[PDB]
Amino acid sequence: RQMILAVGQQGPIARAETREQVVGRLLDMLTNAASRGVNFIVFPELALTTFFPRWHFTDEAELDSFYETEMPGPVVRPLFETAAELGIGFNLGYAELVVEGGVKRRFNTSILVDKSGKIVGKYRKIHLPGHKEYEAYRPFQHLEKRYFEPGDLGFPVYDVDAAKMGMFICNDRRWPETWRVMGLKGAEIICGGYNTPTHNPPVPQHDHLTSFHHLLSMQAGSYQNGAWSAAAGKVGMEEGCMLLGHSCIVAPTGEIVALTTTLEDEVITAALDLDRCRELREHIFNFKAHRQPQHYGLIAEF
Amino acid sequence: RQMILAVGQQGPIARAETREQVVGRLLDMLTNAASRGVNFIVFPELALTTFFPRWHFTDEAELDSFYETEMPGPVVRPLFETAAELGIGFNLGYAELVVEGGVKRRFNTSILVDKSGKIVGKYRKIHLPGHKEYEAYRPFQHLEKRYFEPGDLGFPVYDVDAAKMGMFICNDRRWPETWRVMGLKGAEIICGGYNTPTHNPPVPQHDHLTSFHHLLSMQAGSYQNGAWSAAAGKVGMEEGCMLLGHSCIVAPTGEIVALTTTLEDEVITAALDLDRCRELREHIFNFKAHRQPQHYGLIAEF
Amino acid sequence: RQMILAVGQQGPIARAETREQVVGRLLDMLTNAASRGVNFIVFPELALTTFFPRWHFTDEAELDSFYETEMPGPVVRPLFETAAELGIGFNLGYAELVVEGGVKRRFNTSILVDKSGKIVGKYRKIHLPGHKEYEAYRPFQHLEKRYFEPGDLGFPVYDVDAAKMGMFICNDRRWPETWRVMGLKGAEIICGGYNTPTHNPPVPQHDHLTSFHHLLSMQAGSYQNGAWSAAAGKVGMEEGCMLLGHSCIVAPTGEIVALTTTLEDEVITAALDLDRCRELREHIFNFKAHRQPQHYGLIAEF
Amino acid sequence: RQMILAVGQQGPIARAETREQVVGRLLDMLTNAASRGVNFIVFPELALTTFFPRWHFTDEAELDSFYETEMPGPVVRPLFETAAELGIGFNLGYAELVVEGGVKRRFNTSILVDKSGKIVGKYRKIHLPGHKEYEAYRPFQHLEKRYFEPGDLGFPVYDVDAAKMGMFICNDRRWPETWRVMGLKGAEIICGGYNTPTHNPPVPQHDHLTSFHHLLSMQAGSYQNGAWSAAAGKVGMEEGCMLLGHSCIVAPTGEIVALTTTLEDEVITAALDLDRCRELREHIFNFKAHRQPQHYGLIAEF
Ligand SMILES: [Xe]
Ligand SMILES: [Xe]
Repeated sequence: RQMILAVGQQGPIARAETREQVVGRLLDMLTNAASRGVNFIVFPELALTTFFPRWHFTDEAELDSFYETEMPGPVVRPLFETAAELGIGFNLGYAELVVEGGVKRRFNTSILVDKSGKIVGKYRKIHLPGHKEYEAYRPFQHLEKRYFEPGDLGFPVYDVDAAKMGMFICNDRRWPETWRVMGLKGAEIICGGYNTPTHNPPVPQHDHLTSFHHLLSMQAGSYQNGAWSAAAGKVGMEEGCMLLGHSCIVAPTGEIVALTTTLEDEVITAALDLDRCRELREHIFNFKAHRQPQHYGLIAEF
Repeated sequence: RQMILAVGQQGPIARAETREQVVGRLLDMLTNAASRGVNFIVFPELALTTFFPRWHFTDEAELDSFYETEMPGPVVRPLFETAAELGIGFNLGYAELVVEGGVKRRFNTSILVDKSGKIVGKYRKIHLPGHKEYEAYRPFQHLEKRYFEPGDLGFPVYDVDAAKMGMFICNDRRWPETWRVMGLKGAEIICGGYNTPTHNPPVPQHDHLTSFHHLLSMQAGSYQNGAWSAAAGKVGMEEGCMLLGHSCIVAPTGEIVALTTTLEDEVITAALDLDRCRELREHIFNFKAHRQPQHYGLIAEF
Repeated sequence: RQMILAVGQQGPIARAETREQVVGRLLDMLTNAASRGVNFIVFPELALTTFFPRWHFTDEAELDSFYETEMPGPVVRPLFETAAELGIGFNLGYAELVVEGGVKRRFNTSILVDKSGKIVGKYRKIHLPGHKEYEAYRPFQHLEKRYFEPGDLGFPVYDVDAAKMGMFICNDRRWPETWRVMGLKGAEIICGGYNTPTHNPPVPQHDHLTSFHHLLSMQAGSYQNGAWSAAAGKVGMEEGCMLLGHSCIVAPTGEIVALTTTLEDEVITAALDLDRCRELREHIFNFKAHRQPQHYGLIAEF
Repeated sequence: RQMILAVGQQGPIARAETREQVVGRLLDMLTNAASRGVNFIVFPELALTTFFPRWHFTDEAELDSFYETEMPGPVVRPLFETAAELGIGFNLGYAELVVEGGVKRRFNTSILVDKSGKIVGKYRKIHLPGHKEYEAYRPFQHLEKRYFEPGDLGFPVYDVDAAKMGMFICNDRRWPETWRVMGLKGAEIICGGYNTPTHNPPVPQHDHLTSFHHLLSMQAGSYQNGAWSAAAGKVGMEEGCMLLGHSCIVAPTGEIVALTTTLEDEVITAALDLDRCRELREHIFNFKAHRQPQHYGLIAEF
């Protein structure tokens, strides 16, 4: 019931930095994690490449090179190998390209890999942020709705070694429903990655609130569902776009218990007691005692 | 589209203090609000009496004296008369007793009164915190489940002068569902009152997080639905129980724009621009664009 | 002993925008203040012009036109006349040019004007941020050390109507010495303006902390000296440079009691009770009971 | 220059819990620390016994029994032996009793012990909080001024293995002067321990800000001097008095990087890069470039 959770924040991944170069950066973090008694580490969203949805692509082949067609392929394999021989689980985000009867499905995906190196769960991003068309005035695009489709796995919770773990991806953390669906399935840890620019072209009047909104989302989510949470950023200046840092780990009371302070590759860690979830879920947010779903119907109407 | 919103926090209300004496304290806060240009003021939950759910009543007549059988009665009419003279809307919380079909219904209620002095809408607390039977191992009782039954009006949003306003009551502001049903109805302002002790007998290890949790709830709710909000506390040491202060007014971005600093009757105000809601709702939380209600059905299961 | 204090935040002042146009904006904030019961309003640093220290100047006369030689001149007079007509006091920031003994002295200055329109006191910025020579790596210079010389008035505290008021200017708020010198002179209100860019050329890894460090400074300084404080930003996108919003009013406990949420001209207000300073200064920070100046001599060495 | 720093918070220490028992608890935290790669661990103020200044003592022998006459004694020795075996330095707080020509001196002290087990520095509390004579209404007393005299070593900074470290004890963290004296001496880490009740009898209206004021002091102190910091609480319900938790580690930007979330013995850790102090100290708070001590003379008047 007690474990050490970590977050492996990434600094920038350049457009032509290789997957072999990224994996090497991930392995060094696993190594750092293992010297600090870590048992599970969270890596960022789209952790194997630069954040490619910042450009408008005119070439499908070029677009497809940023997606994984297997997991892991030969180059990502050492990550898996290293993490199991260290006996450390991990959450990895990546772009997923699958071919169904000749039709190409694209997803922004994350997976949970237990301490033995078994993939025990997958999640695909349901809330895809940004815009649809190329928008000339932006200094950088945000075309996730063009490069991915909404996930089709719902928000699942999985058994990973001792814990019940749910996943979120980036913008999903901002929606109370993401958290609540996994809270209703008894997640003890909700975790995921993000790439969050500190400039937003259509509403630049919120730019100086980027960290505030990120942390607000993580603290409320955890508190409302009594779940430990963790958010691992890919951060700093990547291809000219400044990505938010403040990767974090948060208690079931919404307290931030660990926080990064660099914009580089950085491992933060926190001791997690999975029975601490009880302080909320057996008390103020004891859902059978207090929740009232018969009056929340509008939320699930579509 | 622009208004000055206030919160009229109350300091304690002794069990012996009369409704006439309380009403005189509410009047003095409307005079203050008038002096600062206020157009609408939010008063606390159960604002006419001490917080009677802290005791276990055996005398049903004694329990009934804390309820209102009409709104306003004679004792509460001067509040209505003076607010309608000054042109100020208000939100008032009070304990309501209504007989229907052979049942004496008891509800923890709030109403919205417009600047003409008309009662435009009611809400009756849906999430009742605490417990139903006397519990000897707690130092003070929290018998809201025994003295009230959950509201039967859903979470409605009403036009009040120029604004779409929704109400919550106390513990409701902790549940993201509360805010999201009203957000989906296009509430611009969401407001209500509270009595929140700073000591929680069953989980006293969260007592120094009382203010944190209260503010976290208001900030995240406002942010997620792009709504201004306001919470009016009844605060300080009331009958030997300390109630949290930190009454507040919050912008649509989650920023706290006004906060009380005393534990006495105290008026705080803020400038509200109802078009600021679009900064979130036509953008990051543009629901038609990004919300995914098709994957949230677990939230509404009962 | 009780008043309503206001902050008058300015959005951007263009390079071609006139002193007459900038005074009409100030005047509109004064009347918005008067409708909300305000007795004193704080305006930003260098409130009459754009923030000219972002540029390297070659033509002295060109530089000199940004400075005041009189306070007020014919164009700034109506601000003083209207403020005294409404009976509101104000803090105004502006660039001052004084020729004395063959030396052209340039100061970044602020004045207190009481409700009757009397200039009661001046302060000249002591801590000038930035650099003294043009530096090539910045999109905007920060030449305060070239365009100004450090103030020669110390950190004075003045009587202004009922209150003991001290002034700071911009970066001064970051030094605990600023606040403490005024606290040791009894200041009850410490106030001043700022122009703070949300990008810091030499340590851009702290840009997402801009609001955090501005508010941290204001809360700590207030708390430590048991003083109300107020900071008025000149904010938003100015001449290509984005300046931080979050103008604020803070209580003697360090609580933020009012905060701006727009990057445009905006008035915020708060009730101030000059006797609340005692909660801190007769108790935890009772300087005669607890301060130990015998061990602080290194702070004053030079 | 890189290290793993920790805080060993303590849960309650009963009046008759023996030093052997406390030492045993300390040893358990050192094991935990070692498993997380820690190099240095900070323990609380007065970490060997219950917080004995809460009571009125009338017997000298009774008071004396809570003081160390040697450091370490036999019972405390195994803390030093294990720490040194593990290669972990530590900061320990304890009550010091020394007899100088028949006169008893009493200090509330803390020592820095390097990874070899050598005591390399001591500090004695300079700002003793609380009242000087018994005050009947208080539920618990705060008689530090009676049981200790103010320290006589000023605020020293010492070399501890790779690092420059300064100490503070409890209420000392609230005075900007504590932090500034050690920042002016180059401290890279400023650390120390505390016992902070969440109820304050004379000003109970700040009790819901107890965590707020603690963290604010820590964040502000660190940010202004460019130092990593750490505060180690002895927390929870000790002899009927609830002590604040929220032990923390803080970066030189004032960001909290590690926070405790229980009110029991707990170890938190953070990676520290002693070269990070430069982000502030070479730039915004470049003392040589920016500070003006010539106008800070009132701070040192006495
Ligand atoms: Xe929700
Ligand atoms: Xe200071």
